[PDB]
Amino acid sequence: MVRRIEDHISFLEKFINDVNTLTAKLLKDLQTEYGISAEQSHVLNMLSIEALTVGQITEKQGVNKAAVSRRVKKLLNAELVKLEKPDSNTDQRLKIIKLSNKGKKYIKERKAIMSHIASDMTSDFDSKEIEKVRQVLEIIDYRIQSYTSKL
Amino acid sequence: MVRRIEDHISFLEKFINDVNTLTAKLLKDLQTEYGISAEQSHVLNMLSIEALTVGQITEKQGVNKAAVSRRVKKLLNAELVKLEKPDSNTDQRLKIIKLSNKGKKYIKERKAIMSHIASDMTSDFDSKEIEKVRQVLEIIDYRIQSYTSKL
DNA sequence: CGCAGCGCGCA
Repeated sequence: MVRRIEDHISFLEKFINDVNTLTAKLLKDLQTEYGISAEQSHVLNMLSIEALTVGQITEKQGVNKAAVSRRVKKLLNAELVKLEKPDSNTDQRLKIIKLSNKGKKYIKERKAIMSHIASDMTSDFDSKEIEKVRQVLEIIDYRIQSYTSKL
Repeated sequence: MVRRIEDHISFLEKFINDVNTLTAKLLKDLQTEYGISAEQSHVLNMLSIEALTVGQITEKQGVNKAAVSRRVKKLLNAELVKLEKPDSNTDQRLKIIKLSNKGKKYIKERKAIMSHIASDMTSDFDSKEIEKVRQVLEIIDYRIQSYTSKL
C-alpha cells in the first residue's frame, strides 16, 4: 500500500483543481460584474471566513512581500475590502482588514451560485453517507490543521 | 432539508486552502531548491496529467492569456518543461508545451514528499472507510468534468 | 524593496 496513497493523493490533486477551474469559469461573470480578478476572489474568499491582516494573508499562498499588497492596494480602492481604524497614516503593517458590505454582498452572490450547482450535483445523495464523507474529511482536515501548526 | 448543503462547500472551500497551504509551506523545500516561484509549481500539476498548450493552461483559471505566458516561459527560458519543436518564435498554436525529464523529476520529487505526509496523516483507517470517501469523491468529480463542458 | 489593463479568431 505504498503505491496506493500516491494515487489517492494524485486524485485529490485532480478532483481539487477541477473544483478550481470550475469555480473561476463558473464565476467569471460576477468578477466582471464586480470587476475584480481570480487572484482576488481567492483573496476575498479567505476573509469571507473571518478577518485577516496583510501579514496574515501572505503566509498562506506566496511569500510575496508587497507584490500581494499591490493586490490588496486595489482591493481596498474598489471599496470591497475595508480598514482597521479610520485614523490616518501611511502605515500598512499596522492595519487589519475585513470585507465591506460590498465585498460581503459579492460573497452572498458567490455562495449562491455554488449553493446552486452543487446542490444539484448532489441532490440525489444519502446524507448518512455524505456525512460519513464530511466526517472523514473533517479529520484529515483537523489533522492537516494540527500539522499546519507544527513544522 | 434545503440549506444543510451550504456549509459543505464553504467547508470544501476552507479545506483546500488548508491543503493548499500545507503543500506550499511544505514544498517551499524543493521549490527554491529548483529555484521556482510557488504558483509556477501549480502550472506543472496539470502538465503532469497529460500533454498541454498555453491556451489550455489558462483554461483552468482566468483570462491570463499573456499573463500565464510569462509563467510558462519562466519554465522554458528557465529549467524543466520542454516546448514542442525546439525552435518557435512566439506562435503558441504551433507551440505545444510538454514536460522535460526533470519536468517529472520535480513532480516525481514533490509527489512522494506531499505523500509520506498523507501516508502518515491517514493510517488508522481501514482501506474501506477511505475508499468509500474516494468514490463519492470520484463521482462528484465526474459530474464536475461533465458540467465543465457546456461552459 | 523581482509585472498588472491586453494574441476575441489569423489561411
